[PDB]
Amino acid sequence: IPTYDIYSRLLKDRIIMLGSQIDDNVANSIVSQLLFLQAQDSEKDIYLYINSPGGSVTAGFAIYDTIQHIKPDVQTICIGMAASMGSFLLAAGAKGKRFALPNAEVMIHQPLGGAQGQATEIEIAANHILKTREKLNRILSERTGQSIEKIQQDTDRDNFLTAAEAKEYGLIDEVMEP
Amino acid sequence: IPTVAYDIYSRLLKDRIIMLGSQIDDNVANSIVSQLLFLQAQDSEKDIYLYINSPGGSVTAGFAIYDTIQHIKPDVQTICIGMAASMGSFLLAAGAKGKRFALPNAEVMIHQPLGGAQGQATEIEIAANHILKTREKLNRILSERTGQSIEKIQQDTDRDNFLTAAEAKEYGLIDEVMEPE
Amino acid sequence: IPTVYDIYSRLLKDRIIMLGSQIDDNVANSIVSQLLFLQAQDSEKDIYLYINSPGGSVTAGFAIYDTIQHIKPDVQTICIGMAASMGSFLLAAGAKGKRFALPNAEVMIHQPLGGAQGQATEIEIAANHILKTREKLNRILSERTGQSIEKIQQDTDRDNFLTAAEAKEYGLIDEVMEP
Amino acid sequence: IPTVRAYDIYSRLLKDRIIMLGSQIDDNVANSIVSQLLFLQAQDSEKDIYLYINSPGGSVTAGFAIYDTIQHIKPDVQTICIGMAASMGSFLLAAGAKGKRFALPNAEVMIHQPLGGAQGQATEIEIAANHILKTREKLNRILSERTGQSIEKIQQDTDRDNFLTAAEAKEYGLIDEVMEP
Amino acid sequence: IPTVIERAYDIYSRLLKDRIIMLGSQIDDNVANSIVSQLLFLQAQDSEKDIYLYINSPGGSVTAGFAIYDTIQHIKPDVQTICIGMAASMGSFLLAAGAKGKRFALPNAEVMIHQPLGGAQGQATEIEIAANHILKTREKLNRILSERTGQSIEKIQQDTDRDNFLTAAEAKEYGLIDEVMEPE
Amino acid sequence: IPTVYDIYSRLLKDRIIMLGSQIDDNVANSIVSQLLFLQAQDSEKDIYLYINSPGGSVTAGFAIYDTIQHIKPDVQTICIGMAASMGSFLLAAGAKGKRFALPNAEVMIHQPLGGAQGQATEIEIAANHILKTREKLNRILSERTGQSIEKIQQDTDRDNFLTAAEAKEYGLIDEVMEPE
Amino acid sequence: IPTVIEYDIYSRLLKDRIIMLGSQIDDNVANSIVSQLLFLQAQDSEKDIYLYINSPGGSVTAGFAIYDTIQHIKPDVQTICIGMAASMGSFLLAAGAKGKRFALPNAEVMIHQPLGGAQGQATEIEIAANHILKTREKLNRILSERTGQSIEKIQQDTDRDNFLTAAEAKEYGLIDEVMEPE
Amino acid sequence: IPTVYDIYSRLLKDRIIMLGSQIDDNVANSIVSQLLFLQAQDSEKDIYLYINSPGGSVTAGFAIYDTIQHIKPDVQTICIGMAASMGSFLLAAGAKGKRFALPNAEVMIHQPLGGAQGQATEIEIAANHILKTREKLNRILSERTGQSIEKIQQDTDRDNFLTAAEAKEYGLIDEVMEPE
Amino acid sequence: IPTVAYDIYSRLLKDRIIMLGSQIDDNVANSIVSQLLFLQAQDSEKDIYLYINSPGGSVTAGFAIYDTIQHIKPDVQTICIGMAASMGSFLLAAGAKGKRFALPNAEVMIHQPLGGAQGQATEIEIAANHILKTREKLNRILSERTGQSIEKIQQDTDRDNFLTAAEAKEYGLIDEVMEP
Amino acid sequence: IPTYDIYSRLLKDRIIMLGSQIDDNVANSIVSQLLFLQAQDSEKDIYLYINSPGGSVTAGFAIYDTIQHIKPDVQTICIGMAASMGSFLLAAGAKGKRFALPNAEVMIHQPLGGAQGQATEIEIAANHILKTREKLNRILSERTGQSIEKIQQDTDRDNFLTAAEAKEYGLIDEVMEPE
Amino acid sequence: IPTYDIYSRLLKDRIIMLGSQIDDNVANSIVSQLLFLQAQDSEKDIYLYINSPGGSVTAGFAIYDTIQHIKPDVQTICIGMAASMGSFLLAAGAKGKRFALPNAEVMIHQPLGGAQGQATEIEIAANHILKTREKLNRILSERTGQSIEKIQQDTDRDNFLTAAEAKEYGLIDEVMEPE
Repeated sequence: IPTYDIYSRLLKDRIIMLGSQIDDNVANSIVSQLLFLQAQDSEKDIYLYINSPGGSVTAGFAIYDTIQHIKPDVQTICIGMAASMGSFLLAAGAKGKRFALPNAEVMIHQPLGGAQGQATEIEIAANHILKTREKLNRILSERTGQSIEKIQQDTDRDNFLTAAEAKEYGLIDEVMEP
Repeated sequence: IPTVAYDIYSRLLKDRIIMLGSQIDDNVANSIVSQLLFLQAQDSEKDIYLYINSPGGSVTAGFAIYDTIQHIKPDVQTICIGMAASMGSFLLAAGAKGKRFALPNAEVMIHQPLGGAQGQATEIEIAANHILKTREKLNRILSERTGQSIEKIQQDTDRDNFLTAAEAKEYGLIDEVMEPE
Repeated sequence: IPTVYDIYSRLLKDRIIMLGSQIDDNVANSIVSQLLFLQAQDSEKDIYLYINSPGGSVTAGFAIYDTIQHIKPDVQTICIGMAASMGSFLLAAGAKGKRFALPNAEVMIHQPLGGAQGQATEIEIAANHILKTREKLNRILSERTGQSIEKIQQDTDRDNFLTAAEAKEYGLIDEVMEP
Repeated sequence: IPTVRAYDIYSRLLKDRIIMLGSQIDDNVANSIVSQLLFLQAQDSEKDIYLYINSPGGSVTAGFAIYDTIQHIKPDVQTICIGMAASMGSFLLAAGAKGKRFALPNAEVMIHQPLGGAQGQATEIEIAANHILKTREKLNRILSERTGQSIEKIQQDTDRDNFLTAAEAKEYGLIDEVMEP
Repeated sequence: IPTVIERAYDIYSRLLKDRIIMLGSQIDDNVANSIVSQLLFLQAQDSEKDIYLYINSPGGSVTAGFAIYDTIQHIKPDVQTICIGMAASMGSFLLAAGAKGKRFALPNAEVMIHQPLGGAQGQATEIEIAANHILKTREKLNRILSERTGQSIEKIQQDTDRDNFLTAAEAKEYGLIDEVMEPE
Repeated sequence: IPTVYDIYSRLLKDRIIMLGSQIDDNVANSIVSQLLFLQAQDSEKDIYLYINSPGGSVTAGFAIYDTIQHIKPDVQTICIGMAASMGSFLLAAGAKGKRFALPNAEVMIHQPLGGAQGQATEIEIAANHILKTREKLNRILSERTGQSIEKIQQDTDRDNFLTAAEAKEYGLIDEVMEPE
Repeated sequence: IPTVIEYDIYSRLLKDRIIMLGSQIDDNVANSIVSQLLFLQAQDSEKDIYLYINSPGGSVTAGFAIYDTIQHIKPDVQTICIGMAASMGSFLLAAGAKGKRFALPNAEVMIHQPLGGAQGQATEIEIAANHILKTREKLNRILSERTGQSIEKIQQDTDRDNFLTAAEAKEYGLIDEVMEPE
Repeated sequence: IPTVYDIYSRLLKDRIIMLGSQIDDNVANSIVSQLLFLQAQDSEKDIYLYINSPGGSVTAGFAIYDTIQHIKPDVQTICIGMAASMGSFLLAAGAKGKRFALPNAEVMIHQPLGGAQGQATEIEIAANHILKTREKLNRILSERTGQSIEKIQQDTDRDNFLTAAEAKEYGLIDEVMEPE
Repeated sequence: IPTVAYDIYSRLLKDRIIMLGSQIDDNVANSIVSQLLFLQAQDSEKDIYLYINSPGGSVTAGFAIYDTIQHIKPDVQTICIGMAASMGSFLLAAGAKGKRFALPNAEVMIHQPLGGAQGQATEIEIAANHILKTREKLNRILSERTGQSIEKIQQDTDRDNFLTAAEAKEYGLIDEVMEP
Repeated sequence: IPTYDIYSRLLKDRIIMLGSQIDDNVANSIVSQLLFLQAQDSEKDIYLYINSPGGSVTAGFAIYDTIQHIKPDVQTICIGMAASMGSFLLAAGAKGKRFALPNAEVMIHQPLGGAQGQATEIEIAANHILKTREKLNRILSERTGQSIEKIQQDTDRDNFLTAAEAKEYGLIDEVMEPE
Repeated sequence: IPTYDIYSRLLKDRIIMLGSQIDDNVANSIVSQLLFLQAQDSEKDIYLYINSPGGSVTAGFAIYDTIQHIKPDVQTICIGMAASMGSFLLAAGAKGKRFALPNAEVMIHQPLGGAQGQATEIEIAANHILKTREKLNRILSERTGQSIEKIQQDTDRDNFLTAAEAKEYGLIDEVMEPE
């Protein structure tokens, strides 16, 4: 809120604040800031702070694919909480530049959804969310180094990790020390 | 509502007539099952008459009625008046062979089961496998009671399929269209 | 409500059935049960069906209609106040020569009402169903009034209100019950 | 509520050929009143029937169900207004046997034109507006026959809410006598 | 609620056998319908013995109250009125409607009198019609109240302009009741 | 709920009345009717009124109070669990010497509650009325407990919770009913 | 609803020692079932009781009120699953007298982990978690004893919603026989 | 939210339009206005339409579709995250050869949704209208993807989820945009 | 939403383009009429371009736009994108003859006006007469703007009548289907 | 909405847009614009466009009295609809300078209100709304040339007028034809 | 509200106002202001006023770690109330630079939460909040000098402390007396 606003002040330094649930509106803003920062400079790093409980998988992949597509490296810094799609985006930062503060929290679990209607419709919705989890686990495996079956068992239920445990798992590269 | 002391439905139950005239839930199934068991204890040989005017409802509650019909000794005649849809048409086809009826302007509708699921991907998969297996159980039995192939029933229940009384007889869901006496 | 049995059970003893509400499945179950009970009591004596109804479910009304046509006793229909939509259909369903309306009773006919939501294919199925239901209703109305099917179709396109006298002219009833 | 076999107070009055109309007029109320009228005629077509009226009015068609039944049955129906007879209630008050329409000294009688609603296309609103206009003319026509007032005066006096004392109601022709203690 | 052995009664039906009617709620058309029926029933059973109407009511519909009022005045038996707890608005009106000399209140019963309440919505003519009706309704109420209490019409008007709470003793002084029923 | 009649009608046959709810017009209408019926049955034998009430309408409670004072039979009052507000007032209304409370029963006294809305004169009328109602309640409470009016006034200024033993010393009851 | 000459339909069946459990299990339902069991034992402490079960489950403590009453009374209680016996309902199905536990051919049996909630301070959440974990262990231990399956197999088979046919329920040990048309 | 202009107006300055919400009349009004404006500034330079949409109004989508087909500049479509229903229709509406999706974007096609209530005649009119709308949608989709109408009809009978690679084989896009 | 400082609509208004992309109520009519009066004050000669994507709305609000279009000196071109239904199709037909357009997949729907009435019989009669005159006024003008007879307009508007852009030109509601 | 906003741009040309219900907030804004336009120039006319279903009578009189008080002539132009208090303000323009577009609608009726509480309070409220109606009819008579009795009978119910009928009635002076 | 706004003007003097519950939006703003002030000058002190009832633990740890990470000293000044995570952030200021006004209140207690679903899910949520409490108590022990067992005992229930008691406890360093 304070006055640019404080977030526009940080965007001038190539800092993007992801501090809410991930929906289409939030992803639209994040993607727009990433494309804008690349147009200003395709070389300088981008810093993405993440304090998010997660949200839409497709909105998160809109942010994910934009991070992977642009030329600048995107650093991810977890403050407070990165859960579900938020922890997925935390692990999506440039390798070697994924961070979490010492008391930040990281949670991974399988995606949530719903289905209602005829049996055939329920089957279509189930197949889709199973394919979405399979896509999420495959990418999570390549960016953390863990096996796919390891990701599958560790995300079957809510799995809370400290910043240090997230580094052990491969979700981040360094615990950003004071 | 009216009194005969009996209410009109208890008076008809004295004549071994059971009225199914609502959605099928656990409470309705309990009453129907209880009435079927009671009538068998009264006389295990005389026929039972099950009138059906139902838009359907719970599949498991409908199977409680189905299995009780198949288990008891008396033949259960089914008579469709107005509407037999979904589980209601399934119970209509469940009557004693040769004793399944529909009135000339009664309507019969068949379709695939309805349900819902929410939560983790694993939970949605479990619910989807269950409702898919429930549909296979319904189609297998429907195949046994109508003579149609399982693949034909699968195709005919993909969407809401409305049949007249005569079409229901052609399909094998009922045996006779009761003509005015 | 009053006790004599309640007033309706007392009239049922005289083979009188009161239809005085919207027609839904519960009402149809009671009417059908009372009709079947009266035939089992005596398959010869007439039954008297009073009708004061704004209509309701078409399938529930056909449960009553088909039961009237099936049982052996003649079913007289007497319209008091209002017989609209499925209510006027049941009024015309009484035994020919024994369908009545009181002088100030109102009879209304119109096409069926319904709804559809979802995919285009589902809307098509629902549209075909209600169109087939209307054709079935108009065909029966044609046989019981003597009017042509196209005449029934045109006269039910919108709400069509009839006096008791106009209902006799149309063929929906046979006689206006005079005092 | 009170109990007087076991009857409620209204069933006890019904044995004396007294019917209590003490609520708004809907299809359910009209069902009860009409059934009581038919019942009292079957028991005895000669003795008078006494209809007490305390009603704010209600459905016009439900009120005509009571009206036509009153006119059709053989016994005379006396109408006695207690408290209030408004709208369709005052119509039924005037429907009693001529010479046997009463109101208690502090009872109130209110007459006005019928109320309704319309929604949709212009043709649908025209149809609904036409229907309620025919209904008012039917009500005023009969009210003209039952009171001796002209149709034009009834139209003018019912354009809005018209409250009448018992004495004014007798002067107008809605009742025949003010029942004094 | 309770049942009394005899057939089977509820407590109010048992009291009705002794010609006792309990008015213990708001006055609406249903309550008035019940009271009137009990009064007519008791007169048919015996046209000479007194009827006892206990009143604990906050008031209610004025026209429903007059349905009870006119039936009291019309039947032959005397109707004694006994206020317990509260007789407010139409309730105090019906309390004053009992047979002269047979209107009572218990020592700590409360009596409240005020002008009638109502509402009006719509066009100016419609509000004028409703205003005239409730103004004439008050004059009718005040006219009868003057006749049954002995107070002048102008005094009734002034004493009912606002909520006027009276003790049982003050209600006897006012003329709303005849006697304060003391512990026998 | 259970049938023997229901359990309350069966106790009414033994002249026992159960007050186990908040006091409104319906409850008072029932209690008063039961009292009059029991007096008609026998004007000599005692009546037993069990009281487990959080209080309620003051006018409804006075309908019960005045009926108790008016009838010929003595009305014994027995507090089980809780007698608060108008309920403790009815507890103190029992026959002198025949007012009881069980050892762990609770008695609470406080000043009456109400509301007022509208013009200043209308608020003045409602305030005078509730002030006159409290003075009436405190006056009677003084006569039935022996405490002074000034003492009742301050002891009801706020919620005042009393044990069964304190209620007997205060004069609200005569005896703490010990296990027999 | 219907009335019978000689009752409502359920009271008439109760004279033949038949109890109908056809709703969710809460304290009111368990209160009624327990009362009917005690009444039938007082009528005759020897003859069998027939408990029909069509229930999606409900309160665990309410179900244990029914369970312990079954185990406590002298008569054998036969259980018949019609339609569906899920959660606490499938537990009570397995609670019938050994050899007298049945399911109709198309009846469904579902087993899963108990459900609950907790709100407040960390200690309050810890107390609630420990309690629901002991409750699950109590259910699984008893389920193991009445089916013959090992406890670890019960634990894995109840981790998620597990639907069984009548035939699979007999194979599992939850019932003894699939009741075929006589 | 952030200010640079706001982030979206700055991208519009580079001829970039953001469709990242449900499609209604207001969103279509905005997209159409931006398209006409970018053509007025320069009728030659390409326009880039990013699509992250669950779909929405069919008529609102056709307002966007017809404007794309009408203006002189080529409109490139880039699907990020999700293009479902009318959103996937607009994705296929880009200039041939310039329709893209990111590797993990999802594309969903299905038949249009609607409702109808009232008289049988009114339900018939609404059913015929939505059936005609589907036929119009399938014909255009056939022209833009190369699939037959019968194939479009069968593949949209229910929700049909496609990966970015599957969408390119289907003809909805031309290339899967790989990282630069 | 986007900024050009102008919003996207003010920038288009600078080029004499007015965007109608919502239901027609008094608020929208105020904006459109104000933009029409403003553009005439700017230049009474140059054409005005009114884009229409509207499901209809208030008839009197639409006549505020209609009469202002007919009154001002500049020609007002109407371009239907997506949907022109009810009062929206009325305003589409209200453009300068020869300059009324629709995009190829835009939809046009005509029907009779909708309304409601509640209260006394006389009040319902007043509302019925009023909406009947409004329909005749609409049909009279519609006949003049399309060349169809009023009896044909009456029968073609009895129910929802959906027209493609090409059918709308055949009917006389537009002059040209704007091709790419 | 469009960019000043479009109404402020018209306000510089002494054009005021009344296109909503008349409440205190709207009347406050209109009054402020009228006072502002007089301060800038007390001689040139002011143009008040009216598209309103009516609203508060006191809010409408705040606009009415300000129009009558300021020195510049206030022209009134009805577009779409001027109902109830809106048609009252339409008739309040400078004589000779009150207009309506050809298809604009004008509706007149009696004022609406409510009353609740004691009989005395209802009497006060009825007397007040009756005085408000006569005040409205008296002014309407002065501005239209119609008699007070004619206004009373013509406003007893909703009375809808075309633009031509409104000029005939005296509510406006000219039907503004397409120049 | 007053006009920069008053908070941006104070931010220009390196003053940050925390005067609400701590949720993600608040934490995001505080963290951004902290990073902004460090970029402005990594040496000059920062002043964090705290009047907060607490809130999200993860949101509070976002503020906590950012305070600990940046180079400038962050002074904390409690005005009114610092409860729950608010008292945690108060104790998080630079040693020697934690203050409370004389009538300010400090409250400490154990974390609050909820859990719903299967027993395993409830076990996971219980284990997580128990780890969160131990993490909070460990750091609180590190910043106050009290033992872990004492912190656990003193946070079992709501524990209200005066400003003087808070300094006694080690949560703050000085009670700021009026200058």
